[PDB]
Amino acid sequence: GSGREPLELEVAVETLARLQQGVSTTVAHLLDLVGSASGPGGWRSTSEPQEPPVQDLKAAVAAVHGAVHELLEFARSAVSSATHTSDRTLHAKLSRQLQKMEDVYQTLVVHGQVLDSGRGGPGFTLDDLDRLVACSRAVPEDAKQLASFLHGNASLLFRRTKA
Repeated sequence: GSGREPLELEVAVETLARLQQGVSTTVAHLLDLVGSASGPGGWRSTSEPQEPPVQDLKAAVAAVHGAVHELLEFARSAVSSATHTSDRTLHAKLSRQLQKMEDVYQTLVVHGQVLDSGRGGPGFTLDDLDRLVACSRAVPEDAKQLASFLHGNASLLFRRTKA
């Protein structure tokens, strides 16, 4: 049965390949938007001169994170249905890097959710963005490396027979 149809390595490789482009493409936007933050714009603008273009920043950070979650889901779908008593280090190596991504991905959401709003008057300063742009580069770099671990065990995540 299984209402959902099985996934093949080619589909997993094809669908996952889109995530690497959408992730590398989305992260590029974060740096492209930072260029616009070259200056506060205008001469004087009360405290926290920056604030109006926050929606543009909130949209890019949420968009880049959205593609990563798809990687967590895509990697998760491949990790599932994965069984093989003969092998086990791959799951340990993949689970170690995948679970680390899970813990690291939720840590940025809280740090990122803070940039969205703050109980105090001011939310964050441009300085925090230098750290956010820094963490944003860490998540996608790991997405590419995790893709390599999926390949070393892709044969088990899906099947792939030997010719």
